[PDB]
Amino acid sequence: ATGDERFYAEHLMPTLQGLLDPESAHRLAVRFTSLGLLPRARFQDSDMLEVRVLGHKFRNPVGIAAGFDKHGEAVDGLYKMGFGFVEIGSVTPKPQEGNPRPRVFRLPEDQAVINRYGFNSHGLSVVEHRLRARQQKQAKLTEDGLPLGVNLGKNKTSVDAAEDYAEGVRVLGPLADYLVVNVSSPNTAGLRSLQGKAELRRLLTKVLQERDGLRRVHRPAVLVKIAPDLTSQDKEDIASVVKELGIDGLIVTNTTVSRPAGLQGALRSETGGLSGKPLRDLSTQTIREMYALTQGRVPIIGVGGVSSGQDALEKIRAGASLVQLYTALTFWGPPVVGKVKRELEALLKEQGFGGVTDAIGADHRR
Ligand SMILES: CC(F)(F)COc1cccc(-c2c(F)c(F)c(NC(=O)c3c(O)nn4ccccc34)c(F)c2F)c1
Ligand SMILES: Cc1cc2nc3c(=O)[nH]c(=O)nc-3n(C[C@H](O)[C@H](O)[C@H](O)COP(=O)(O)O)c2cc1C
Ligand SMILES: O=C(O)c1cc(=O)[nH]c(=O)[nH]1
Repeated sequence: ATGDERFYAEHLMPTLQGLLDPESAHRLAVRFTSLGLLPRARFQDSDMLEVRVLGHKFRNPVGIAAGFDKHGEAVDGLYKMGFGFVEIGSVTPKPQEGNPRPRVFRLPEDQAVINRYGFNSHGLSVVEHRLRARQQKQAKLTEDGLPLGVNLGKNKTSVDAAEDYAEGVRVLGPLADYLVVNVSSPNTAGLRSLQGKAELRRLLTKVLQERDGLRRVHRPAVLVKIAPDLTSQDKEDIASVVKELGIDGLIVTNTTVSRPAGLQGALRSETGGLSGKPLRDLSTQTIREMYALTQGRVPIIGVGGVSSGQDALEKIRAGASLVQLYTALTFWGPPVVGKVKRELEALLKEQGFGGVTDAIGADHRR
């Protein structure tokens, strides 16, 4: 536990949260990061943390989830933070404003956040030109094991969900190492209910067909991102379509519209998606079903309440080849990346794993 770690957690972070509403704090976090105002990442990634999945090297499995850098403004500062991969978005075809403020709320007693941004996005065009300005720098980064994922969404007013997702595949597909069809946002009318078996099958057919129309070196992988609120019927059906259509992987899982017993924050009854520790195990259990339903054959990026190596390692052993975090960064600050990696590596060694790859799905073999 470094000096940066304890300093950012016990002093810097609680002071910023004391002066700043969460949306303001988010906006500043992005600026600082875009400018590279960040502490030294004194963790040097080891060979044990290397993962080869989705036709790519990841030099560590700890990524920043979608929603932090919605518009592509701080990608390089996030690699410098120490993440092994970066996912930007959600991006919607047309620019849109999102929900009226206030739309973000802290539950500090729960290590939790509730948000209803409602897909505030600069739009495909602005993000496309943003990413084009660094497209070749990113080609090198990918080669070095730091890939880039782009998360796609649809417009509030949009009439045909699949045409929104196809536009995104066409415009930002050539710039991404993987694309994410986000059919799980709680904050858009109709979006989570983008799994009507044959509905989801039709949407994902048009996405994969669009993706295959791109030139070989600009063909990303395509993932689906699902909610932790799914019935057992829904998960069985998602598993079925994913294997039928050859979907390249699953991101598990977006925030929850549930409110687990025991939440203590005053703001717990705010409308929106809950993230952080109340999501952790509900997240880990969805990795676990999805892995089993797909016979461990569909890569999974696990996400939900990860703030430590134990949290990351439980998700990997439950099926994840990669993990993401977001909420933990808003309490710990940048040092949380090095902290999770350092702890992940130590646990891998004590539990007898040769590396991350040996531990993927390990719980399903005990
Ligand atoms: C030189 C230096 F010392 F300044 C280096 O400091 C840094 C460097 C880099 C980043 C940060 C930084 C920060 F300033 C923050 F305000 C936040 N807070 C939030 O993002 C936040 C929150 O609070 N609620 N919330 C709810 C929803 C979404 C986001 C958030 C943060 F996550 C940060 F990572 C600080
Ligand atoms: C403020 C905020 C904004 C988010 N925006 C998006 C988004 O645009 N697209 C998406 O797929 N997930 C979004 N998420 C969900 C996260 O990507 C993630 O799935 C879940 O919050 C992360 O688990 P964790 O925050 O507990 O680490 C957002 C989450 C928060 C807290
Ligand atoms: O933009 C949002 O409000 C949003 C999107 C999403 O996928 N998840 C979330 O928690 N919020």
